[PDB]
Amino acid sequence: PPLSQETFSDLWKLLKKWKMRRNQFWVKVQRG
Repeated sequence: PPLSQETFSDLWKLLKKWKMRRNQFWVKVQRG
């Protein structure tokens, strides 16, 4: 749990571009 507002602002927006990887390419970030 963040500080409410602290993130979301850029957090929720972060997934508005990061998700691309945090929902695919990221998978590799684990590689076994």
